[PDB]
Amino acid sequence: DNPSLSIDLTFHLLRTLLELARTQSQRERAEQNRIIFDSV
Repeated sequence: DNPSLSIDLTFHLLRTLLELARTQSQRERAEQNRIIFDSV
């Protein structure tokens, strides 16, 4: 079957690209909240 050698790294690295963005967003939404709150 497919060893997914190139997929593992890609699927792993691509995961980080979104995982990091999602996590960042997670705080972003809260940060932007205070950022905007203190600058409405």
